[PDB]
Amino acid sequence: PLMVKVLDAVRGSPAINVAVHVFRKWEPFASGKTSESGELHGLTTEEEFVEGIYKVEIDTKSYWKALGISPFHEHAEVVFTARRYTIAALLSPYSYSTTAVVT
Amino acid sequence: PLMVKVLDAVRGSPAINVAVHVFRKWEPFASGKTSESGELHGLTTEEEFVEGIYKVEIDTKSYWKALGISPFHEHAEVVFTARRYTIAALLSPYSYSTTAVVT
Amino acid sequence: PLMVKVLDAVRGSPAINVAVHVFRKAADDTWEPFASGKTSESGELHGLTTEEEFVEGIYKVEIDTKSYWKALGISPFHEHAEVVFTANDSGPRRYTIAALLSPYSYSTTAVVT
Amino acid sequence: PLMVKVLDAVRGSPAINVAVHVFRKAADDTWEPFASGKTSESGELHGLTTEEEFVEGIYKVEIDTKSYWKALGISPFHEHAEVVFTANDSGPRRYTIAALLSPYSYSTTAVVT
Ligand SMILES: Cc1[nH]nc(N)c1-c1ccccc1
Ligand SMILES: Cc1[nH]nc(N)c1-c1ccccc1
Ligand SMILES: [Ca+2]
Ligand SMILES: [Ca+2]
Ligand SMILES: [Ca+2]
Ligand SMILES: [Ca+2]
Repeated sequence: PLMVKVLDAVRGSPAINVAVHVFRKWEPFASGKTSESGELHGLTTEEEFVEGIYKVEIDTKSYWKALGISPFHEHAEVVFTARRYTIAALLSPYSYSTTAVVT
Repeated sequence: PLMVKVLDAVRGSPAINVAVHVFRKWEPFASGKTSESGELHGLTTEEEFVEGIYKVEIDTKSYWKALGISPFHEHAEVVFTARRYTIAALLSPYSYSTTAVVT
Repeated sequence: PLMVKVLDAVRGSPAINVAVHVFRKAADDTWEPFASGKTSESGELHGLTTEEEFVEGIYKVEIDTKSYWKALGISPFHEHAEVVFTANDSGPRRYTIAALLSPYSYSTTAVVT
Repeated sequence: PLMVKVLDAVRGSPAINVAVHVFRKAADDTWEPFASGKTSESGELHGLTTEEEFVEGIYKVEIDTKSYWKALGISPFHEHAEVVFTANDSGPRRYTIAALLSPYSYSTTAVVT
């Protein structure tokens, strides 16, 4: 029911091995690291993911430090009210954009 | 070797049935319409897609008119020098962002 | 030293009368309220803070995009847009945080001078 | 009536000395050169045109992002960033085209007042 996809706008690549944490209003409850394709599947389950207010926190700063690229943000976080949901993020050192795809 | 993916930032959805045209420096040579997932596969072939300068033109204005949403841009176009390439676009009525994923 | 600018990608306009809340991380690792304000008719919020107040630290700027969209009559996806960043670590700088809003997306960038 | 603002998402800065070319679609459906300039130290390009010159029509603003990135020593993906839009169709308006640049991406929005 919830997937994250992270892309790198500097290198033109998926953002790989990025830490992602999910919280519900903040109680952490799901987290993982992006795969080779920049995607993080299997965070949660249909049973667990109830309506409510969620935060997806992506650890952009350690991703940029692993690349030797100087970052601005501590993270990127995405807070929304809750179908399948994809939270997509496109990362640059001093900016990020995020959209939700709800199908 | 070349795929396009289009997302809608107003509705939170893939952008479906959007016309996409590809040109090589401008000679048109590949075009199609996005699927239900907002993706357009099979534009070209490994043999056809040589190094050079390309333009991907996405017909955003007819997509926004089909939705009853007033657009700004005539289109979105993406011009680059040429692996597999994904051109991703995220659409709003008065803005668009585009990135390339090169794997 | 800190300004915030907010634009609407649906209407092609400045995002007016948007609430912006700033917090600073405190020593016990909670967020301390630091400054707030609302965007003007140009979508800009100036006068949040002063050179004297704005010390080094980790800040959170939270833009209330939910109430902006509901005041337009639209049901948005996100509760707010934000940036969390470390400020002034090599001395004072001037930071502009710009945010571009749509119902299901936003982007934000920082300009540091 | 037309301004362009360009920001760098890598450096967190204005994109200075960026070339911007404006074209207008002519009656035979070719692009006619309309105006050009370079961004200032604030990343802004003012004085492109005048109310009198800027009539209704379909414009293309082409931002030379390739030479910006190569002058920084970086090999970018896109040749340029752009917008193509119909201007002044219900009378004069003021248009700001803003663009945010990274080596493999860009976004652009329009603010119309
Ligand atoms: C192109 C763009 N800008 N901002 C974004 N989140 C995206 C995007 C990210 C992943 C997939 C498709 C689009
Ligand atoms: C925050 C953002 N995302 N995409 C953009 N073009 C912007 C923007 C760029 C220049 C000036 C102001 C905002
Ligand atoms: Ca769990
Ligand atoms: Ca063909
Ligand atoms: Ca310090
Ligand atoms: Ca007219």
